[PDB]
Amino acid sequence: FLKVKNWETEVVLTDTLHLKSTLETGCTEYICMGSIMHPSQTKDQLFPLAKEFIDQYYSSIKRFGSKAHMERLEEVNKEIDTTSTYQLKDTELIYGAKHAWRNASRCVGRIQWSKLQVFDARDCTTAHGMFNYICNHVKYATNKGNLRSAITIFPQRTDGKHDFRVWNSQLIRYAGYKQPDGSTLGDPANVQFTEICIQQGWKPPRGRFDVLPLLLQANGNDPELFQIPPELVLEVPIRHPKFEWFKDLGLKWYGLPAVSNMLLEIGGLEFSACPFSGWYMGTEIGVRDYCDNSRYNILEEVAKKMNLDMRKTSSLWKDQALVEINIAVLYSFQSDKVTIVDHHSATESFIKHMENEYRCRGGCPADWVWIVPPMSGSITPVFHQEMLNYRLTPSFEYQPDPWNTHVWK
Amino acid sequence: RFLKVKNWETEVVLTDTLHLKSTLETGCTEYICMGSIMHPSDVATKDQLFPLAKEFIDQYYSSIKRFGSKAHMERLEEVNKEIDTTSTYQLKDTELIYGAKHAWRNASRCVGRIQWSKLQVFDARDCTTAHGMFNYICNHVKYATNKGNLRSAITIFPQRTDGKHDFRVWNSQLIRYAGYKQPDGSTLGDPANVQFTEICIQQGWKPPRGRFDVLPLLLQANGNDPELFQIPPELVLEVPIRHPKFEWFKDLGLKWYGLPAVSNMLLEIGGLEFSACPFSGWYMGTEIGVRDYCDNSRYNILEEVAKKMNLDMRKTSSLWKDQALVEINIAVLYSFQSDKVTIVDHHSATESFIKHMENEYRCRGGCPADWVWIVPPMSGSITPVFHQEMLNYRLTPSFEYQPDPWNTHVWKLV
Ligand code: HEM
Ligand code: HEM
Ligand SMILES: Cc1cc(N)nc(COc2cc(CCN3CCC(F)CC3)cc(F)c2F)c1
Ligand SMILES: Cc1cc(N)nc(COc2cc(CCN3CCC(F)CC3)cc(F)c2F)c1
Ligand SMILES: C[C@H](O)[C@H](O)[C@H]1CNc2nc(N)[nH]c(=O)c2N1
Ligand SMILES: C[C@H](O)[C@H](O)[C@H]1CNc2nc(N)[nH]c(=O)c2N1
Ligand SMILES: [Zn+2]
Repeated sequence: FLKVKNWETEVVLTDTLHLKSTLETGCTEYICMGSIMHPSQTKDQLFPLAKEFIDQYYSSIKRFGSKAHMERLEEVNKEIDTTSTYQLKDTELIYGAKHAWRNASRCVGRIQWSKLQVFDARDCTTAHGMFNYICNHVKYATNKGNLRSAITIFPQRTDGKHDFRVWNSQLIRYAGYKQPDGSTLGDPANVQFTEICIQQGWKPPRGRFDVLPLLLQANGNDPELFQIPPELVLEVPIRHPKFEWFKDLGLKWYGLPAVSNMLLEIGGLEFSACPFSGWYMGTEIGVRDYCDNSRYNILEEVAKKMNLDMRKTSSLWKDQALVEINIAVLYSFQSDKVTIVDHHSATESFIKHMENEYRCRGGCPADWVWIVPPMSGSITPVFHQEMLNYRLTPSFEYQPDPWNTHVWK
Repeated sequence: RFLKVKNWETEVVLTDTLHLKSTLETGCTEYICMGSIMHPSDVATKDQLFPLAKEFIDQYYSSIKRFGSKAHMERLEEVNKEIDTTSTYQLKDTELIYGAKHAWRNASRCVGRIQWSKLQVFDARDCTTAHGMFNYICNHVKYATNKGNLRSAITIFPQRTDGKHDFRVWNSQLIRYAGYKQPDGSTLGDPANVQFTEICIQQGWKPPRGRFDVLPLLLQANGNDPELFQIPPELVLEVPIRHPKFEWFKDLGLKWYGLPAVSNMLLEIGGLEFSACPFSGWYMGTEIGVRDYCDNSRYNILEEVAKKMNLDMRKTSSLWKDQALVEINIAVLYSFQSDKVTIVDHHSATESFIKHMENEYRCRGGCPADWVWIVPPMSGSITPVFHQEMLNYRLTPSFEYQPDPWNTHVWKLV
């Protein structure tokens, strides 16, 4: 029983959902870690986590206690006694993936949480199979431009030495090349991964927007390279609806944001390979990818073309050029009928999602630090929205980058 | 135990040991974070005050490289007898200056704390009446304003005693504009201040009923009914907002006061509560151009600005709001600079806060900071603080929120 207030509306929501959290958020009563990106770090161990999810699943359909429930427990309980684990019924698999997304406190997009396509890839055994499932995921999810949310779930962690992992952080990312002069070409955030792919035999075309290969690890084996068919990689070239010099900037971005490095936790099961894809919020590309200094850093480039007074910072030349960039992104995706959402709509829809969640569910964990868009913050409704943040399962956790943890054969 | 924060833009990692000294609660639990809650949550006894006083005194003497000295020991025994015989005690002036400066230094929600040690402290603890308060504040204002070359300052009034004799500035900030609800539901002036404007009008304030009326001060000395005073207009520095490019922007008739001066907060030093402690600095541009002008519960001018910018306001995705926001904040920054009124843009101010924070880690072992507030409310991630992990914890001496006096004051006359 905890209240959260919206200061712009004076609307007030009561939160009971948080009482059903059990994972430490990293904060204590003495020190908040709300801006820390990574705050926290057998039989009588896995069955509790399994028992809880199944209990939770049958509650979402009122079969709480019914003989299937009581039997599912014993079925799961004895699978652990022999096979040291258990497998999720298809329904449970789809419920858990939709509910890791429902519980993603950092995701502004969760108004769509129940509209999730779940591709079960738990029979997969090789990287070539991993490539096939992902190729199908990307095609389905891209859908000619009318994007659809989707997750593909590979076999669960079995012993750690047989993890399925997508080594790319995202299914679709541009390469990053260290330069002779010491600078960088392409996406700098990816230089390390690009160098891994080159070391692994990828032939870099050494351009600004080179689509990285899929680096796929199945059953703990060494990873393997695959080039996604380019006809599956929808890209949008960035032009501006006013500045006709903007296309001259040579900018483009891919259309499909697809997170492949996170871990999906259902009932004590760890799916170390579970790429999930949505559609972009415009700011992600226009603010973070294009303007972050550690990224494509086009701010200075745009202002030069914009005539702005880059003398002093109080001219706000960065802010002005920033807005124009994000106009050009939103307008380029919509000109190509590729799904995209601006931060105004997306935050507005998230306010409504919060209302919905407090009403039907009694709460909705949200990370204000991540929900508020990286530009124009206070002119969006989530800025004025108090948010409780807490960790419900099923969930997407982070996990160590595989190369830091993989013994090569 | 240490604690690491990383800057994700520069990969610099800092180590926080200073959190170990925090005491009051963040509001968070081990299972829930309240980091974005604005206010998570009669007077102390002898048995409470002793360890609070000894703690602050230990820290003051540890600050002046005099920990354990006889001055320190004598002071502790002096402070102890006072609490034992008077149930409270009185800060020396050095201790008040130190206490005020370190309450600003400990203010996690404040991005300007690089300036924390250049703070003019006005000891107003000899004040007994509201007229006396008005005189101390007038002096504060004139001093801080300095004909535009603003100087940080705090005026500190008698500490709380039993809780029934509090000093209070009912004004939330010393200089703010009146707001008037109209019969038709529209609001004239600043909508934020409409409840407070009514309170003044009830107390006898005759309101100009304009868009930019300076509210009277409403000053409460020693638990008594509060009393109204007009700040002398010559003492209220105001800036006409104009745009360097848009020659029509002056036609919006926007203006704002130069001195931001918070006066509803409670300054806590050594367990002593200074319920009236107006402090003042200089503005960051976004505070006026983003929150004051563009918040929808505020002056709410984006529409009208976009109109005259000929912006496609049909769909949000045109980013007409974002476009007009930048131009407003260009106008505010350009206007204060044109009249040589101290103001700081959000880039400069955040770049400086990163320097402060890093310096604070080196010399002090940490710097409690509230990311939700530190990040400017526009262009968040193109400012270095957005990529900067921060630890929030409450160090004392501290600035604290306190109940609005009109929700707690039992009136007296007729
Ligand atoms: C459909 C439209 C969607 C939109 C507009 C959207 C938007 C966003 C944005 C803007 C972020 C933060 C951006 C960043 O920091 O990189 C985020 C985070 C996240 N989203 Fe969504 N999302 C969408 C769909 C999905 C889907 C389909 C899932 C599937 C589970 C999902 C789960 C998550 C998770 C787990 C995070 C946190 C990622 C992290 O910690 O880095 N979202 N979302
Ligand atoms: C010297 C220049 C200063 C600058 C540029 C500055 C900037 C800011 C800004 C932008 C905020 C956010 C408040 C809001 O959004 O309403 C803030 C908060 C705050 N500042 Fe500073 N400030 C300055 C001086 C001071 C001084 C002199 C003190 C006290 C001695 C102080 C104590 C605080 C406190 C306690 C808060 C929290 C306000 C609250 O919680 O409502 N600041 N500051
Ligand atoms: C499901 C979904 C929908 C949506 N609309 N967006 C996303 C997020 O996808 C991405 C995020 C990033 C930034 C990652 N950033 C850097 C530090 C760490 F790597 C984590 C934070 C780059 C990128 F290329 C992306 F595709 C996911
Ligand atoms: C010393 C100092 C320096 C500085 N640069 N800024 C400040 C902050 O002072 C102010 C803040 C506001 C907004 C109040 N804000 C709104 C949400 C709720 F009402 C909580 C409070 C209006 C105003 F007129 C101010 F002066 C103080
Ligand atoms: C709900 C949220 O805490 C609230 O809108 C906060 C967010 N961050 C802020 N940051 C600053 N500087 N000033 C504010 O008033 C706020 N408001
Ligand atoms: C330090 C800070 O926690 C970090 O930079 C966060 C802030 N908020 C964010 N919000 C979003 N949406 N995405 C991010 O990557 C981040 N980064
Ligand atoms: Zn917290």
